[PDB]
Amino acid sequence: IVGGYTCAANSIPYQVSLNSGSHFCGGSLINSQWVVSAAHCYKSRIQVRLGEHNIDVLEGNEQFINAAKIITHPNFNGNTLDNDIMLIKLSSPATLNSRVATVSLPRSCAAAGTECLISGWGNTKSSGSSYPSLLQCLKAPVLSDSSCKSSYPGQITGNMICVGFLEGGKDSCQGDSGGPVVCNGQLQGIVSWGYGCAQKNKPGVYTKVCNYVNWIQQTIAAN
Ligand SMILES: [Ca+2]
Repeated sequence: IVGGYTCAANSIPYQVSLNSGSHFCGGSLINSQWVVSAAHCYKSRIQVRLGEHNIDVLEGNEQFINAAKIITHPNFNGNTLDNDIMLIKLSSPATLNSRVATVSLPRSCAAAGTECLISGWGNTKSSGSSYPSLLQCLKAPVLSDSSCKSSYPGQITGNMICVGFLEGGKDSCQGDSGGPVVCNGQLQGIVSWGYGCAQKNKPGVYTKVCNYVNWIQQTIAAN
């Protein structure tokens, strides 16, 4: 997260870190047994870390739970990043409390201008790279589909939304991938891609979660 601020500890209690030795992607806890992330974060083995603030230090509220199922959208395309969505089923249920809590799927797609909260442990620099120990947060608005397409001609499918700022300076970045865009208590976006990070007229591009809620319920029901 570039241009954000350090979240208060455990104030984003649905945020998870995906770890395969080290942190590599984010995700969001949507029920006690299932995490939503990005298919481009897929690995064949993943440990989900819940209840994290400092990902480098044990603080007493962490839950480390292995992914028993790692399910990507069958028509994910690694080049266009269309259908950039993944579901993880935990090998045991997360224990829910004030520091580890679920976020709701969206009831409807978010309107342009809706204020969201994006979070993660990704790169905090618009040029070069620095990775934080403490979870970062960024308030940012959904941008219109027309603005998104103007910023990324030929690259925006119906399964993608832009969120952030055309001016530059505030965006998600590598390492935030798979993490949450939450607006009015609903997971509307998954950190997916962008041109660089926090560059002028290159806002972040996010998986449009409202298009996938039926796929999510069918996948849960089959697993
Ligand atoms: Ca920790």
